[PDB]
Amino acid sequence: ATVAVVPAAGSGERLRAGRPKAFVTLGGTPLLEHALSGLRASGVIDRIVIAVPPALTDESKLVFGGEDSVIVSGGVDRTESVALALEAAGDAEFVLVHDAARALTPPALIARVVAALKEGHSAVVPGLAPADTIKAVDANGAVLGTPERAGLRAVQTPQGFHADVLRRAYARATAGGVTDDASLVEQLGTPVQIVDGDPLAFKITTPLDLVLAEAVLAHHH
Amino acid sequence: ATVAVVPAAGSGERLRAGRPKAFVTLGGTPLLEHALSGLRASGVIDRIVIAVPPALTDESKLVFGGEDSVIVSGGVDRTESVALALEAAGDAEFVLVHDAARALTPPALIARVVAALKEGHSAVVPGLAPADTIKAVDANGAVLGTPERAGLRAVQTPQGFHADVLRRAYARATAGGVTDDASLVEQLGTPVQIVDGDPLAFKITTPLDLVLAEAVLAHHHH
Ligand SMILES: Nc1ccn([C@@H]2O[C@H](COP(=O)(O)OP(=O)(O)OP(=O)(O)O)[C@@H](O)[C@H]2O)c(=O)n1
Ligand SMILES: Nc1ccn([C@@H]2O[C@H](COP(=O)(O)OP(=O)(O)OP(=O)(O)O)[C@@H](O)[C@H]2O)c(=O)n1
Ligand SMILES: [Mg+2]
Ligand SMILES: [Mg+2]
Repeated sequence: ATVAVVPAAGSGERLRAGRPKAFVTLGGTPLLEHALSGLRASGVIDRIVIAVPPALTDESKLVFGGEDSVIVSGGVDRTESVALALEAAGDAEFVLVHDAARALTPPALIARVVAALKEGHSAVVPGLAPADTIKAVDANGAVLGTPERAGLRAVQTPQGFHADVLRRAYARATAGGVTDDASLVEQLGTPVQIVDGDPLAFKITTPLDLVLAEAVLAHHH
Repeated sequence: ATVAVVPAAGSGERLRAGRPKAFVTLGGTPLLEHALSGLRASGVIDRIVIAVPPALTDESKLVFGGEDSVIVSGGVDRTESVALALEAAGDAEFVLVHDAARALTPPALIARVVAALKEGHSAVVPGLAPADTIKAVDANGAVLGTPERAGLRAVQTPQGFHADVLRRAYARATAGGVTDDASLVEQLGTPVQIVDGDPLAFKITTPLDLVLAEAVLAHHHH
């Protein structure tokens, strides 16, 4: 079985809409509901735990809450929100951590991440070739190097894990700042396997990204 | 003089339109015309050299040829196209190499690149922190490491250079694979300075990208 943990507790500062980003609409439906729909449509998710902004917990339990759909208060940062949500994950052998902000993630991608876990990988992350050339820079913006593009991946969510591995990794988390779950698992020396991602699993962060997402939804309508 | 070189001689295989990408329309206008419009709006570009597929050289001179724009036949790959365009740049102080596919590149971004060159940087590239976490992977796609995202930039165009530095680099360029001009200059350890890019300067590559570009254009047109 697979449980999805959905961090949806951020304030959406960069989205500029005056409300937490999970509750901004896309085609008239909140981003959170899009993310939940993708998870349910994949057919491979047995349980969902959603971390929401703390003040909205009670209202969220009423709107989004249900038997296989558990609301928890989120934390100060994404790492804390995921840690809190893991307390409610239950006994599923696999955990997928999926940003509510990646609202148009295709159910296909979710299914592929679970399939790779079931195959035997302990940690599975979707990734794509970076669209732009990546350069390493120093603190003043001077280029230090241009890593080989073929060996880089821009990663997305859901990031999938054997549950025991993810719990171990989060039990070692310190201070936060990290918003990539795989990084915590890498610190245990657990192998992390990249699988093909999907350009539609982009993270909605700014008003431009929402314009883009509206365009995608309208084009696939 | 600041000269922009625009390689536009590619076939656009990944756009899957069956015709060269720079001539595919966006909002009723070829990507190339959008890119030229941005360069002109910046008010910092003196002239432009455009490399186009040899077949379309004559037509292109009629459509895009101008008092400030010269059309030349491009090459089999981007590197050759840039080299051929450099032949026609004249006595430039600065050369900016700009991908026509980044059709919605803001003029302020173009001006930032030129401004930094005038400050005395030999090589200047626009960039932003990557929107996604970047991982290094081995041949099987297993993670080798996660570089500090804050120390990475996803770079864009125009890439700006002191003309002599770029010309010396292009003299020893290898044909094929090389589509980041700064990388060529980096081979010698020439310093390259990042200036702020802009999410609008995305490279139109796929059918999806073009759908997105149409939507951006519509959004900003009131
Ligand atoms: N304290 C937090 C911060 C973030 N998130 C979640 O982590 C995902 C990725 O975060 P991000 O895209 O940064 O969203 P926000 O933090 O809401 O946006 P911003 O950083 O612009 O304020 C989002 O689904 C967000 O709701 C969370 O659950 N708890
Ligand atoms: N032989 C070539 C190949 C590419 N370019 C130019 O370089 C820019 C970036 O290249 P890319 O986005 O890869 O465009 P294409 O090569 O046309 O697309 P594809 O690789 O999908 O065929 C484009 O403006 C393109 O016209 C060029 O001048 N000469
Ligand atoms: Mg955030
Ligand atoms: Mg190409």
